[PDB]
Amino acid sequence: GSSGSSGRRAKALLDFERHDDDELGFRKNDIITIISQKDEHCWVGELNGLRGWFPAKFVEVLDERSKEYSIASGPSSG
Repeated sequence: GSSGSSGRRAKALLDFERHDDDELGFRKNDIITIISQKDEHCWVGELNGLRGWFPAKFVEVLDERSKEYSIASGPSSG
């Protein structure tokens, strides 16, 4: 249906209870949309209508491709 800007999403490997309001917590096996990756160590995603930093190591990156149309293969070795 609708369409717009698409970002990234990291899957939580374990439960992380944010200590500071700035820290973004999450439950084990939780999906969080990455908004601004402060750095290769500290990332900022979105969850429960919240936005805070968190250790990427605690979570895992996800690069999937759905509803793929614009891109496709055709003339392959013939």
